Amino acid sequence: TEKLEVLAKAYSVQGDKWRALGYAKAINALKSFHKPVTSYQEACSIPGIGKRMAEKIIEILESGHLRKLDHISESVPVLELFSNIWGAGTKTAQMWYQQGFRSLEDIRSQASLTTQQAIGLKHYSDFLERMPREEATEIEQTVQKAAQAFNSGLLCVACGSYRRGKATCGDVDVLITHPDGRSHRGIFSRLLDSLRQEGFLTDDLVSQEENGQQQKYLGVCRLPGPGRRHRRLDIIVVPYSEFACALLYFTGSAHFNRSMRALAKTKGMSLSEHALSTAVVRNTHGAKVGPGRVLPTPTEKDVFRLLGLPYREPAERDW
DNA sequence: CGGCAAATACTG
DNA sequence: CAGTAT
DNA sequence: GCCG
Ligand SMILES: Cc1cn([C@H]2CC[C@@H](COP(=O)(O)OP(=O)(O)OP(=O)(O)O)O2)c(=O)[nH]c1=O
Ligand SMILES: [Mg+2]
Ligand code: NA
Repeated sequence: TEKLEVLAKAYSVQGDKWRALGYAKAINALKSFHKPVTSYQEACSIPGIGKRMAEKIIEILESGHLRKLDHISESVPVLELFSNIWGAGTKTAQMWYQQGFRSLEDIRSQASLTTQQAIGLKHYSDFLERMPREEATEIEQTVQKAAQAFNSGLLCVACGSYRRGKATCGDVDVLITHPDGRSHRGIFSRLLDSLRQEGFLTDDLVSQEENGQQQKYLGVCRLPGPGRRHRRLDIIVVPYSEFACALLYFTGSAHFNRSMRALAKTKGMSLSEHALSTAVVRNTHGAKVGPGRVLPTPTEKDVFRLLGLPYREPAERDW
C-alpha cells in the first residue's frame, strides 16, 4: 500500500496513465481487505490484483522491500516538481528535463513559459495548498453577490469537493445558471469585470472572453485582509436545461464521474456536462460514431434513474 | 490484443 | 492538432 | 497494471 503508491505516482508523472490507474486500483483494494495479505494465492484472489501485483506484494510482505522502488529513475522527483506547475503536464516536464532543467530556479531563469505556466509558477506553493471549507464559502459568496448584483435571479452553487462535504478544498468550483432559461447568456463579461473592479480576481488562466459562448472561467482570486493566500477559482455558467447534468459533472468526484459515464457507455448511452443521451452509436474501439438522443433530466435524480442506479448524495460520490 | 476511471473546454 | 485542465 |  504505502510502497505501491510510490510506483503509482512515478508512473503517473511519467505519463503511463493506465498503469498508474492499475496500481491505484490495487492499492485501493488492499486498503479494503478484511485482512492483511498473507499469501500469493490470497493476493491473486482480490479483484484488481493479479500475478504481477501479487508477486510484488509477496515480496514487500517478505523481503520487507520492493526492488522496483529502488530502480525508479532519479528524474521522477524533478518531473513531479515541474508537473505541479499549473499549465505544465508530463510532456512539458519531460521536455524541460531533457533540456537540463532540474529546479524551479532553472525554470524561472531559463525555461520558456506559457502565460498560464508563469502564473502557475508565481503561485507555486499556494496552488499546492488546500483551503479550509469556510474560506471556500467566503469565495462562493463573493462570486454569488457580484452575480446577483446585476441579476438577482441568477443561481450560484459551490460544487466539487465543497458540495461533497469535504473539510478542505483544492479550489472553489462555482456553477452559475438562471431558472428563466435565458438570462445566463453573456453574463461572464459582467461578472468578471465586476470581480476585477473590487480586486478579487488576481490572475486569469482560461477565459475565452472574446467568445460569447464562453462556458468556463479558470482563474486566481484572493480575499481581502491579512493572512490570505491566492486561491484557484473555477466558474462555469450553464443553460438551465443543462443544470442537472452540469451540477452532477461539477460535483464529481472525477473518479465518480468517469465511472458513471463508463456505466452509461455500457448501456449504449453517454453522459456529459451538457446532457445524458441514449441510442448512442460507437465503434469496436469504443469511440462514438453516432450522437443519439438527448434524454430529459430535470434533476440529478433523473440522471441516476435513467441509468438504473440508486440516487447517491454528493458525500456518497467522494471516490 | 486492447479497453479500462469519460467526455468535453481553452490555448496557441 | 497536442497538451493541459475539469 | 488488470482482465476477458
Ligand atoms: C479533475 C476533474 C474534475 N472533474 C469534475 C468533477 C470535479 C469537478 C471539479 O474539479 P476539481 O479538480 O476541483 O475537483 P474537486 O473534487 O473539487 O477536488 P478539489 O477539492 O478541488 O481538489 O470537475 C471531472 O469530471 N474530471 C476531471 O478530470
Ligand atoms: Mg474543486
Ligand atoms: Na501541472
